[PDB]
Amino acid sequence: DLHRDFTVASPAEFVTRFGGDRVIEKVLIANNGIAAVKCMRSIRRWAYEMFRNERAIRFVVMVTPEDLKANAEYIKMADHYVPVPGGPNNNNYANVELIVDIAKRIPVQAVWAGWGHASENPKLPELLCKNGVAFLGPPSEAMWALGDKIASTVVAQTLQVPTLPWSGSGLTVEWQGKRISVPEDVYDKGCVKDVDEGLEAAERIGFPLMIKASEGGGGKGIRKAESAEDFPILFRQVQSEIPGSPIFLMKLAQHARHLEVQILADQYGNAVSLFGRDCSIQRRHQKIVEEAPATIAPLAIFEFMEQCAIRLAKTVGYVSAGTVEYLYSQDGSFHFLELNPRLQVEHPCTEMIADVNLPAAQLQIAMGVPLHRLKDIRLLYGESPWGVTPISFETPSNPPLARGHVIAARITSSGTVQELNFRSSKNVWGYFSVASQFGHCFSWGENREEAISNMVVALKELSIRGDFRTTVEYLINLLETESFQNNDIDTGWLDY
Ligand SMILES: CO[C@H]1CCCC[C@@H](c2ccccc2)OC(=O)[C@@H](C)[C@@]2(O)O[C@H]([C@@H](C)[C@H](O)[C@H]2OC)[C@@H](C)/C=C/[C@H]1OC
Repeated sequence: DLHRDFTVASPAEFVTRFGGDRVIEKVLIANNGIAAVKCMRSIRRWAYEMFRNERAIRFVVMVTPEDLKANAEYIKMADHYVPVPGGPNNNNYANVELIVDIAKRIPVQAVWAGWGHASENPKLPELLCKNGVAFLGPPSEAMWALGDKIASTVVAQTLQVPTLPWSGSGLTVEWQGKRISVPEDVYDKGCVKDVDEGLEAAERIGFPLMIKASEGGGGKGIRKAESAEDFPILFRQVQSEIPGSPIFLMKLAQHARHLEVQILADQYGNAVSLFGRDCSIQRRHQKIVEEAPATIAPLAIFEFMEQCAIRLAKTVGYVSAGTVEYLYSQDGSFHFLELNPRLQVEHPCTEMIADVNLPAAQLQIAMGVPLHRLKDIRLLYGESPWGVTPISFETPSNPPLARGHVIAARITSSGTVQELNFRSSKNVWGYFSVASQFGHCFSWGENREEAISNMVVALKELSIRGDFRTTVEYLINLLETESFQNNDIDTGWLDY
């Protein structure tokens, strides 16, 4: 029944009839592949629901010579495209100044970067803002305040959120508005400038521990120390790899689970949690199997993790979608790990159990629309689809519940994407991107067992094909293990 569907004539009427302040009808996508297809597809569906016009919000995509040559699907999907230099991403998708120049010349009113590339570079929203261009993500001020790993951990401690023992343990900031910030003098105290103090901090932290360079990433500038004897060599190896960068130390995550809490915030300080996900099964800094919601931790503890994630977001003035990752231990304790100031490729797991269109939520949020005025958010909280009545996310009268269970798996064998459909289960969707390479499969079920079963069946179907006639066999064995099937806490060995 569609009789109660409310629609407007255009983006302008939507913004005015929904308490927004900025009209966005043209968006520049600084990304390709599945990210670009996903972004356009999600928002277009929303445009159909709100304007009965799938193309009400036009899209412009950045295209490299390579992508255009392989006639990537995302290109044809866009209303317009702008050819850009090829080569590494620093010459295109991750080039902050290039993205901005394009956004202004078209011009568009907003930019979406997705994940990867420049999506976590605070200078992007910073430069966009200075040019009157909205960003479908957190503001630079929100990333400057949350800062890196050092800053955010310090911030977490200030809000009294448990953290792992590190060279910054105990540091806190002094804490109406005005987001929290970390003084440079406080920050430096969390870094180690030399082997000598590095050895003193490592003694109290205890081994094994990680020596990390904040400016480092993607397996770069990281090193694991097992003893005070190897510390010096390792510490200096990090200096050599990423010279001139601040360095901190952190206790190594023993046998813990990794839980993430999905966050969504508006431009008025409101924020809500969209349950969370479990990404414990990893293979050397790589999410292999993910579940939603998370169920390994008791609901009351997990709700506490949600409360901490929201306080952390509000205090720094976060805006848009984001993820707070926690470490859950065998006992029952948890510690803040980090906060991903952007959407991740696995956000659909959350979209499915919360029936929330994340990309469309991002777009409306950047238009100035308050959380309580988002249809999906109102329904999640059991309110009227089009009501204007504010919602108490703290103590709601209609406890929001997650619908079903989701299992996502990374599969392995540019901008070209291949949609995978299975004759087995109509409740599974997938894709993969040729260089071949990787992709992801997503499975839904009324409960965890049916979600796992649907996944196993679709994966068995993939094995039949040539490309994945072996590489997906380890996932099927993993998914059908007793320990996984029984949803046990001790499954760190599934990593092998
Ligand atoms: C690249 O586009 C793919 C992406 C599929 C992603 C996985 C899939 C899924 C999740 C879990 C298990 C199985 C399948 O998620 C979904 O279908 C749901 C959650 C969702 O993403 O659908 C999209 C939006 C309405 C919205 O963003 C969200 O709805 C709330 C629509 C536009 C479908 C897009 C697809 O196009 C065919």
